[PDB]
Amino acid sequence: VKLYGFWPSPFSHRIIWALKLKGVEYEYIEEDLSNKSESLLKYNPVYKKIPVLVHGDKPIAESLVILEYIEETWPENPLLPKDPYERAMARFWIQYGVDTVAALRAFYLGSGEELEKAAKELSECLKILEEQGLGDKKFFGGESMNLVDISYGALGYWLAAVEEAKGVTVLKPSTLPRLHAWAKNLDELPVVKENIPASDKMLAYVTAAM
Repeated sequence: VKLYGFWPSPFSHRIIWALKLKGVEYEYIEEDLSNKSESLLKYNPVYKKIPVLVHGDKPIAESLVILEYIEETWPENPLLPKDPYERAMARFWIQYGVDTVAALRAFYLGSGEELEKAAKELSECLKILEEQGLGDKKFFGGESMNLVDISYGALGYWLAAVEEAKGVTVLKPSTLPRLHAWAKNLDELPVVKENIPASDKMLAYVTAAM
């Protein structure tokens, strides 16, 4: 198993978390986004981007597709539930992750005017997720992490970096106590903590990219 990634992308970190939750050994390959390898390009010709998981020289691209492949190829320690309805709820909230990413980007690129508005719409996006998806559960997976937890993990370390850069906090305990407690707990889990960039280094990159 090989994984073509980029050190600060949460789309790469998702796969790292899932592989470590499965206990799968793999070779990591840092990609230079501006100077893409021939390998990556060969493997992901449609999109030409990371992450790409390569399993016996067969490539899987797109983070969400990779996670489902990992869950089916290594069913031990299931990261999706048993029940089709429950599996469908998991997939629904992962889908909803597409609206969250878009709300996250607006925030990320906002600056005055649009920023203030981007933050409020991110907050609204987040409150729906907290109140209808997470609910009172410890994790989206219930008592342990599932693929929805992996998909939204960026709401801890990565959004915190962006909030500090922006000088605006959206995910705050007072307006989103359940989701904030969830993101704080996840971010302290060793499988997450040992597999994200250092906060200082993460902030610096977000800054540059801004």
